[PDB]
Amino acid sequence: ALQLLRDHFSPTKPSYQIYMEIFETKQSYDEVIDSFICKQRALLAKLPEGRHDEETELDFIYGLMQPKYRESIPRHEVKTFRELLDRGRTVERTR
Amino acid sequence: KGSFSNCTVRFSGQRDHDAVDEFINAVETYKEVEGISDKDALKGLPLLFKSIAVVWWKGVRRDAKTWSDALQLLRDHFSPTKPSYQIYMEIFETKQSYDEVIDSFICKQRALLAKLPEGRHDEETELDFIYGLMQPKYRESIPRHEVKTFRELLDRGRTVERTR
Amino acid sequence: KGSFSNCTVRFSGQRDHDAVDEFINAVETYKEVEGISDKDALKGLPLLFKSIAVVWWKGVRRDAKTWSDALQLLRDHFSPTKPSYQIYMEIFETKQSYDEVIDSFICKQRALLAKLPEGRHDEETELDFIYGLMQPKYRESIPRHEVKTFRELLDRGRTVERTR
Amino acid sequence: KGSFSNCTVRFSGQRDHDAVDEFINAVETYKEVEGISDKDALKGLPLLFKSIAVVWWKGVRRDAKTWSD
Repeated sequence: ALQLLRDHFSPTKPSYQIYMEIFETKQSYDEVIDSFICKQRALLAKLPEGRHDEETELDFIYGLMQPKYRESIPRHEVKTFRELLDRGRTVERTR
Repeated sequence: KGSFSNCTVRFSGQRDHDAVDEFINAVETYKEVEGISDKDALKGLPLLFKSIAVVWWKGVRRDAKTWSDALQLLRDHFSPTKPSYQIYMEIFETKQSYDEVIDSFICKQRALLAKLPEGRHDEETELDFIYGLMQPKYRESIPRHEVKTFRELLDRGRTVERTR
Repeated sequence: KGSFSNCTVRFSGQRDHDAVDEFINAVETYKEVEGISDKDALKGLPLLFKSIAVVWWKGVRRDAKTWSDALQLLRDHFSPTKPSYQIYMEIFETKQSYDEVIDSFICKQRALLAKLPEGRHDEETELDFIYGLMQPKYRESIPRHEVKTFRELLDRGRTVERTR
Repeated sequence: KGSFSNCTVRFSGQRDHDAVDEFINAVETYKEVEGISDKDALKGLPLLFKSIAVVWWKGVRRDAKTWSD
């Protein structure tokens, strides 16, 4: 009954809709990085598991961000997904 | 039995320090009052999150294995846990204005000062900052070194408030 | 080798803490270096005053009997030993303006923090009281909880100053 | 023959390389000419400061232990 409730309403939409959706919205200005990375991970977790390593997700998040963050955070500094938020919140607090 | 059925206090992630601090305080007092054990509280946690935050709990659930680390994560992801230096540069930030009741000012100052670490400031030290920031409607007739206890400031301020 | 013959440092009566403390420390240091006895040092004290203060010494000559009493009396009649709340209001009034060196700000603020009663503050809250008034030219790079002592703040301030 | 009694050259805090290097070289030269020991030279060092720098020496007194330091 739980699977029957899941099957009709949230139908596990295919891959190309998700891949076209993760690029249909950039990061608007004066928006905090926490809700952005939360919505991006929640939309990216619909993919088949085991199809993406840890390295491939980070490049997409970096490309998506506003130029408030890209000029002070360059690529190859961060590897794990937590250090991006760790180096973002300091620049946010400094403003 | 029964643990964390429902209550009025629910959390929604509104990015402000006051709401998250009141939520953490209310949950922390409810945990000691009702007698909910430590290991059983982690299972009944997503009954409170009915907001954008229930999407957030699906992402970072595996980082927490104890109640204390989960509470610290809920604090860390939403509230920047302001240090002492911003508090000290924010206390003298504003002064006292005209036509303001002294009790609201003293309540605001003590509520903004009680977030400091306990045991570093005794009773003599705190009085100096409040006396320095007093509106000169109060400082002309109430000088320093006449008051010792913290009640004496309010008890001598109410008479000057009544005298008008 | 003599006993207060002639020297450059004299005292006038300028009514400030810095000049009085400098004159007293220089005289106290000279007495220790040259090696003069306590009874011989008090006879040569009007050889240093040159101003209003010598008229002050023509009147209060019969109150001094030892060297320590005369030094404490000179500290008492001129240095007014300001209370605590004026100091705590004086620290938070003037922020660090742009284009000013770190070392002048740090030495002036340390000389202002020395006026409090001794033993009331540690080193950590001392640095926490000073970390809230610096320019954003220095606060963008070095964060809190990384600088533990009062020397490493200058050690990392001189690096950012050279970099520009 | 004495130990830093009084002299014309003093230091203020002018924040420049030339004045600081001149003052340090003149003091270092005077110590070598007059023949003063290293332990006796550090006790007489506040007899030369006359400015903001004496307030700087009232705070950082406990960091110095030798003459070279």
